[PDB]
Amino acid sequence: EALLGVYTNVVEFVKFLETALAAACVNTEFKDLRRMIDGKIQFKISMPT
Amino acid sequence: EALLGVYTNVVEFVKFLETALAAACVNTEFKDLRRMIDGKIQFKISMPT
Repeated sequence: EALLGVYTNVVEFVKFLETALAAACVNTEFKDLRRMIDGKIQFKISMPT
Repeated sequence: EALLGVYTNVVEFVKFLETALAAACVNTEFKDLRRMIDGKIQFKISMPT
């Protein structure tokens, strides 16, 4: 009786930067995190009448 | 009275190799099937998470 094969099953790596979900993101490199607590983004609306 | 011919069927063959059934096949010539007992194929499935 004889063998006939051991078949390679490789799952390809899928990176985040190439899917166009990243068109709903603004990707910024970010050196450390746990040295930061709670960041902030500030607005200012001046409404003319 | 008269004779009007030997009219005879001619059995054209049909290859297994030359149908379009054989697209569902992988046709390899083999030597000694009376010698083999049992073939075997191994699949190694990995699975990402």
